[PDB]
Amino acid sequence: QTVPEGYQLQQVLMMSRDNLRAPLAVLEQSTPNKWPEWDVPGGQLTTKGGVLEVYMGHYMREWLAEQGMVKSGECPPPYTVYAYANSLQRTVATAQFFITGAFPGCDIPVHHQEKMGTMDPTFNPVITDDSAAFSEQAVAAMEKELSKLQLTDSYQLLEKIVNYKDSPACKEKQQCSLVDGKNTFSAKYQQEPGVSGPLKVGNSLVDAFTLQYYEGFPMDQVAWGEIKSDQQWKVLSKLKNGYQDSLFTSPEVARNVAKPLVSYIDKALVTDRTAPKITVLVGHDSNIASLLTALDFKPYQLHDQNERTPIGGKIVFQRWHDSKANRDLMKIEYVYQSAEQLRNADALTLQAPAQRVTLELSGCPIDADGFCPMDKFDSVLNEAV
Amino acid sequence: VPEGYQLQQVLMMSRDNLRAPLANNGSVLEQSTPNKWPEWDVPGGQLTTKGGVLEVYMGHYMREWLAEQGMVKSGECPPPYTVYAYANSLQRTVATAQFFITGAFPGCDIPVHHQEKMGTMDPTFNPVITDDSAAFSEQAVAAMEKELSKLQLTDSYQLLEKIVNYKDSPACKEKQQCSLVDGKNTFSAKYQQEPGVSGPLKVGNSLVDAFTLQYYEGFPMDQVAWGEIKSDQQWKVLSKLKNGYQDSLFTSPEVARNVAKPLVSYIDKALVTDRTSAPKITVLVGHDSNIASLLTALDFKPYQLHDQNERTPIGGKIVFQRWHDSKANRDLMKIEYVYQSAEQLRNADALTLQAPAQRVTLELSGCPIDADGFCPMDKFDSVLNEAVK
Ligand SMILES: [Zn+2]
Repeated sequence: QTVPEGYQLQQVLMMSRDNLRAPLAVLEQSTPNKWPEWDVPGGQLTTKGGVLEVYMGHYMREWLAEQGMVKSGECPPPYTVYAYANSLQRTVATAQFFITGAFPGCDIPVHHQEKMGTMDPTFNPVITDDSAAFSEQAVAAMEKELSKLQLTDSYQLLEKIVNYKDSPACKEKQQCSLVDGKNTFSAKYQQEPGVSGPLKVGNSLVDAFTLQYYEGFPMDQVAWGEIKSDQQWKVLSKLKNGYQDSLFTSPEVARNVAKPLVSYIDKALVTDRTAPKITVLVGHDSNIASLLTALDFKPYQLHDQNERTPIGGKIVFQRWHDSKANRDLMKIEYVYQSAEQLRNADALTLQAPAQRVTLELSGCPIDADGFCPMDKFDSVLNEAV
Repeated sequence: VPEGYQLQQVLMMSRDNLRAPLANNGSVLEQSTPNKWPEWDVPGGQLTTKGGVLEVYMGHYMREWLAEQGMVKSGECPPPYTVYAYANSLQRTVATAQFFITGAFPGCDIPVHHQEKMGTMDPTFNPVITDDSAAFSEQAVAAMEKELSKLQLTDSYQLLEKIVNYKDSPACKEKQQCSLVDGKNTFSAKYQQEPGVSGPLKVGNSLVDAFTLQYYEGFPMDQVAWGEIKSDQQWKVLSKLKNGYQDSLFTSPEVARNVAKPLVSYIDKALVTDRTSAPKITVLVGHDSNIASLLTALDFKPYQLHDQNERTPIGGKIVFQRWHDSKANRDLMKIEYVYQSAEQLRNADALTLQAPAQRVTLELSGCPIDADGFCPMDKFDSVLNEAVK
């Protein structure tokens, strides 16, 4: 929040993911209960998700205006803001809501490749190394990452919540447990790192419950009212976070699958002394997770949030101009909404701000004010490519 | 919807959503009271973020309703030239259109059309007088004075003076006007300008409009008119000024039929056409003046919105619907006012088919409505073609 004297914000790039969506229904076979209905088809952005993106867009507009990047009440000059989303409905819609919330009444288009419904290679977290050595090390890293996690209590709580014993996947079986199930990881070329087993089942169930919570469903219709404490949410979130960490937090997988994004960021921020002053990239949680590991971010902890890359969350890269020393500096923040802010659709203003956490690259150590030298930042980006 | 009816074309007449009041130093709002107006997150005259959110909810509801009637396939973007969005070239109207379109068709490439000169009025949405004859100006002012004479606003003026502390206001400290009950109103009906009024009518309308917008924005109750509005009857008494302001300016048939002539002309062209590659869904975003003049020009029957103290509310939209009777091979017209209640506006409630927006079936005097809210298409175009003439 503190800006040293003489510092002028010059450039900003935001790495974002799709907002609150309808789950793509594992969900039916894992429970006898009836899942509550959604207003939108599965995989599409919900109206609440668009509203949450609008609020975040307005806050980002207020913050940018406070730092002199754009003038509040006037549309920025043409080509000042560049919005780029993956060619999926939820990513394009997320970008549209954010841009309209940030610059209502301006003519700022959301760029995307023509083939809608297909992944854009820039946002496609697929493996591009076809060598056998890569796949062996990648799978080993995923299993090593999963080995650190203790998910037995999470599986037990999930089985109790969904009544797993009476589910279609359990009939004809005397004992039916996800605790003893085996997880098999995959690291195939031109495909995303995946996993089969109880990890995927638990991730899908807890993700569905998380989306129900943020959507604003009555509490008795969120996991059928079975989640009764914050600790239970924390125990269940281990499954979602463990799924994400195993697949995209291993450094071997992350440096390969996130290569197009790091290349785009290095091109758009470092070797871009030309022009886009505000860049908004709308991808997926996988892109953010792999990017965080690829750039060797230090570990961080979000407040009032049990996810690592939650909806509405954005990684804001900020190039600042130190006027006294005539040098550029880099400051990176995670600007996100708390669980309460998401569920309640709280308005975000400078007085009632979104949550902010200063991030740090292992290669770009931050000072007491969260800034690090721009040359070390470009060095890290060039070493990652 | 009777069996065999297929919705073929839809035009929605809308206004700008919740905006920030213009309360600078020289403003009517500042001069009318000594109290401090609560500050807004947006510059004056700009659309508020909550207002955009309200349009988003209304946009999603309209998408759900349109899908329910088979106009568009839910979750899929309509063909390119299917949706045409056209707004007045102002920030609040264009932003309102952008929020509605994104809420209705998230992820589609549907642009909001507007003339290039932003900050200036679009002739289609500009309710200015296009008749330069003096006789027209004479009759226009006479009709406005006659319409206002019918209204009883004494209790409204007194309550407003008490609420705003008008006696200690700048408009009385330095301008020598100090009462809204005894104040004089002067109407204007000049060529190439909007019908206007000066006096307590304009002051009261601006003050009550600010209080209503404060309510919809979600300000704490003590910051809505400084906490002085304490009952729904007081809201009704204050709303009398706003309704009287709108009626005096735009309920004269001559003035309304003239200032709204470009808008009625567009609606008649965009609705009666069954042409190839024509837009099936039209969204026109103007101002409450446009809706008021349109209501009088087409000779709408009186209507009552419920759970709403306004006649042309912020979120409300007039949805013209051309339906095709497949059994009888005839076209029919059904007009509805789709709006949000005051609670829905203030609370920013989501609008779904399960929890819908408010709907009221409207009726044209020249197109009598049947038991199902439909009227024949030929009578509707007849009314429209006579109004454009
Ligand atoms: Zn570089």
